[PDB]
Amino acid sequence: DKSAWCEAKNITQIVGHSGCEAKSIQNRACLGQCFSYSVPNTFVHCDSCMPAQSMWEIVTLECPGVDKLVEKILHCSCQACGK
Amino acid sequence: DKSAWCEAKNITQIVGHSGCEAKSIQNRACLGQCFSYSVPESLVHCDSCMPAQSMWEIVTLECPGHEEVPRVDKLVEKILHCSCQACGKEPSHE
Ligand SMILES: *[C@@H]1O[C@H](CO)[C@@H](O)[C@H](O)[C@H]1NC(C)=O
Ligand SMILES: *[C@@H]1O[C@H](CO)[C@@H](O)[C@H](O)[C@H]1NC(C)=O
Repeated sequence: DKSAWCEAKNITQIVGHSGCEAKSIQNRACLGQCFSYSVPNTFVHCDSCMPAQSMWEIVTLECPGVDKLVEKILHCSCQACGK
Repeated sequence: DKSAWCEAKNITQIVGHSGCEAKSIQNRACLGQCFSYSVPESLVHCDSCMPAQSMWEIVTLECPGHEEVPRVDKLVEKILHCSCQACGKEPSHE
């Protein structure tokens, strides 16, 4: 047997990067191994590990002491590679 | 075990057409678990197990049915090799 796994991995991202001072925040990244298969015909399925739940959060930078929008990934799951 | 794998599996498919005699051929199907990952949208990395090399082959069926159109041709895709590749890339591989 082989199982499909998709997980939200803890990361630190650094927003940067304009003429202001960068900040580090805690986030998640999706990482996984979903099933895909391709069966031939005569004249097909793709899943990938992507955000299942996320939210937008504002991060304010000091210059040197602007706002930046960041995506907070909460959960991940195997979904159709379509969109 | 924590590795991405893409398997070209031997199959037998059956090619047919009404009023004709079916044929079985040997083909391969791709099956796998490629890595995908997403960072916070911008850098999406999507791989899937898809044909790396394929070809079109004609298969002729006999239709002992009929004197005009005693036989018929069908086009089939032969999958030769499979591999983890960037998603959305077209299956057909030549
Ligand atoms: C990962 O970070 C999240 C912050 O949302 C925290 O709740 C969780 O305890 C952490 N777990 C691990 C394994 O890093
Ligand atoms: C499976 O059939 C394919 C036909 O493309 C052939 O290349 C391969 O040698 C065969 N392998 C086995 C184990 O029968």
